[PDB]
Amino acid sequence: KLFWRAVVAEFLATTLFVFISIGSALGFKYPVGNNQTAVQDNVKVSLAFGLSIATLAQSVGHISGAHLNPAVTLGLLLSCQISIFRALMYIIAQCVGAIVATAILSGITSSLTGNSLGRNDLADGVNSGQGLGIEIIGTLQLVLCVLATTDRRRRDLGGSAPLAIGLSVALGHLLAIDYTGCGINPARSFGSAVITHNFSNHWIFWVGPFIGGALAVLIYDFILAP
Amino acid sequence: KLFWRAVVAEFLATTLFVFISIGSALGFKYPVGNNQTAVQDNVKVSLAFGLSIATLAQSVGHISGAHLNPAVTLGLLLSCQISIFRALMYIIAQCVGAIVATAILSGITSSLTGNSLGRNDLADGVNSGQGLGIEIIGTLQLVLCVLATTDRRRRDLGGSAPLAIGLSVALGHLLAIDYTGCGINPARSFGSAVITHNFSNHWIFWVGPFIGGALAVLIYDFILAP
Amino acid sequence: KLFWRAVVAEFLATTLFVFISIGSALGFKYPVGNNQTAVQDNVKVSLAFGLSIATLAQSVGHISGAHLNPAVTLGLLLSCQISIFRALMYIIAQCVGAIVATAILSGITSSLTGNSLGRNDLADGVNSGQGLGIEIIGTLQLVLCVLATTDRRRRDLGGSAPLAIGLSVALGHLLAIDYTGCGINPARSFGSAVITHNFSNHWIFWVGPFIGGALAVLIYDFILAP
Amino acid sequence: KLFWRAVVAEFLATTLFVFISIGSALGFKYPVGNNQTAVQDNVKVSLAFGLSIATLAQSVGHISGAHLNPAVTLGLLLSCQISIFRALMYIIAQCVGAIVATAILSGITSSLTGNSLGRNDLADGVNSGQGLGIEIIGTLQLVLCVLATTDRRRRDLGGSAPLAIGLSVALGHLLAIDYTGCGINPARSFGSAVITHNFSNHWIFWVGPFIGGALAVLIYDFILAP
Repeated sequence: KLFWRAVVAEFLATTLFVFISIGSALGFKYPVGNNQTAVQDNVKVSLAFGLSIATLAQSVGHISGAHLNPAVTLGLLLSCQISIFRALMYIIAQCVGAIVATAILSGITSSLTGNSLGRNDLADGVNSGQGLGIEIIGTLQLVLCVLATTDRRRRDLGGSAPLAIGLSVALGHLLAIDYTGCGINPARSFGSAVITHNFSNHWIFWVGPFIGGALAVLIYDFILAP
Repeated sequence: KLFWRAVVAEFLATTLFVFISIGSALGFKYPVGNNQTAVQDNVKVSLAFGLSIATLAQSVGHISGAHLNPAVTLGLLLSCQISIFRALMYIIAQCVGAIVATAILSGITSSLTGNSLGRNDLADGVNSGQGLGIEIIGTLQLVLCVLATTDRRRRDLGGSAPLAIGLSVALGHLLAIDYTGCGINPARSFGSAVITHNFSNHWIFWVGPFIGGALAVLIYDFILAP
Repeated sequence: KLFWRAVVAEFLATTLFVFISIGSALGFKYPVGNNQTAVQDNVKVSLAFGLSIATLAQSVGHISGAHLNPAVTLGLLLSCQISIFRALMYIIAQCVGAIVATAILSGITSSLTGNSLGRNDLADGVNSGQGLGIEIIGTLQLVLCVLATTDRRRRDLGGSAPLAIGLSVALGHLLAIDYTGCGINPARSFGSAVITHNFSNHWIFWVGPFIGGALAVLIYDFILAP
Repeated sequence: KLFWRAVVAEFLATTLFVFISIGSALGFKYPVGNNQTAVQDNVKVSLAFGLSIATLAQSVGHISGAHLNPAVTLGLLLSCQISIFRALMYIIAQCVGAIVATAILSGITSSLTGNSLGRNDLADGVNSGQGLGIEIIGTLQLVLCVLATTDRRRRDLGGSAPLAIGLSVALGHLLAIDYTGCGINPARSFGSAVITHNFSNHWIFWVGPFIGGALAVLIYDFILAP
């Protein structure tokens, strides 16, 4: 029964997550153009995405669904069994949540209109192929810490891990951000794209996190043999 | 006897809280107009409100009154008994403290006068109905974490929760802020309004936190049955 | 023997502390005038003073001298005995350290010269009597948390308190800063003044922290009877 | 067998570290000149280097190789035996990693070209001999905390230390930064220099950390006798 509140636990959560995130960012560009946000001061933006996850993680399901992206899950699968690993649901959740996440935004935020957007949070690029690697190295540590944190002992009473992970993820963004918006999570993309998505990129983004996370568990496995 | 230092514990605290908060914010707009604060760099502002609560929470009453807003309390009530739940006092406290909080400000801060104010920290709006939801989603996690943190085990010797909660609350603000100033707390409103409060808003603000927190404990209850 | 490394432990530490602090701040105003620092972005400045203390506290003497200001110490005295409480040394230390702290600065930092200074970090004021209270409310929580943290259990293996206290102190600054530079510590003043100190203020600053801390332990005592 | 994944553990890690670090920094100066980054808002930059290490440390080898610089290691040696202390490898690692770290950068980041660089992250200087001391005082606490944290008890289940150390190191940067870029680590230098390194400085930088760390363990030893 749990596996189901579990999904919703994330269906919901993730939504809340991406809304805030997309909240603050857009939060900053808005009253009449040229005053503070000609081009918004990046860390707070990082902070929003950053801190967010750790809170939302400290609250939701614990040993089970807490996270909010596909890369983490597979990193997990990687072992001997898919007999119970129907984590593919988690992804569809993480995806559907994102859409009512971006959707609920346009609803309120509906006057943000110069050559108006609330833009593809990511694949925009005044770059070419560089965009690719950057994110793939970042999730590498995220997934890394995500599993590190887990080895012997499970969930908190001192709450370090979540605070940890959250700010860890934050790191991704400080950097992730400029070149092509923050990319450590699949869901974050669809929601943005749902309007007009022009880059073959935002998903070369996905395979990225996977692969970043691919060598991530591969390098975390040989660390010392399970 | 405790229930009473308890109230004062918060009467006082909260006051200290909102003063700092209103301190820094106003802190930034002031020497002669056009120099740094044409429109103040938002996160530190978030930081003040943000960090503040966690300190003030780590210090005051522990199992009992530590918090500083009405939404948290009801989230608590929600169970089977008001036989001892005269938490309505806590609210009047949280309200009275706020007034000597804003009051003590005008006393010192008394030269901040262009078309001078120390403004309705919140309901200002270059928006319409959007303002409503935004805050209602934010307190959702605050109250969420506030109760999550509490389930089995009570108060700290490793002090995570408070540090947690504080920065959690901080999240609310990073975002909460731009559209219509930070709104996760009833008290924060009166104190600001005490001068000239023009919006039917700042309290549609209250019912908001409640309702955000309303579905908040409702969703935290079905999480797994008490 | 310990009481002595203890003092030096702080003699030294505090020095290191105030140097960094005075480091970053001055750090920001310097290459040729009008480019980034017309008037330096305040939180990092807060961060330096802020984070600093928590590190330096996590490292130095533990049950004993860790702190770096006079207000904390007296808050401590307040009990029944000065038979062993010759904490007045600690102050002279905290004072002497500050001078080689500011001194060692002028040595390196020696080209920072427009109408050049590395100014009275604090009492400057485009204000009058407001400056007074502001800091007195801030140390109130610092001292508060400083003692809260201590009640039943002593020093860390999970290291929360220091991280706590540090960022707690940080709070003071975010706000403390603008009106008249950050004021939660006696030492910080002398070192700055050692050159040309014009305000009857910077020490009405001292009596402030004391008194802030005075009612601080008085309110922390009645909290629940020792 | 461990001593070897150990080195790679750092060979790799450190690389990841310096890339992000050099990532964000460069991250900020780039789209067409005069828009936000005329001269980049320093703390986030601090954050990247800052938070980074704590994550990467929370994930890699634990009792053993976690760190990412030469100063920490010797501080360690300092005791009675080099029979097993072939930590000189660690340095060559920390050095080689840095080069594929800066290298992999130029590969992606390859359009950042005004009078283009991705500059000597450090020894630049509109100063003379001041540059020298500044960093030597900073690592003093880093190494300090690095060893403090270690005394009686080893590695985390509450994860404080790493979070600690990371932000501790962050402190170095907030300040370290302006005068001559952040300097608390040997590796960080080579990678930058690998192109065109003009200062006798960046290594007077090394002897610095050592010596900062030299008196660092000397002062941490007399603290209380091993």
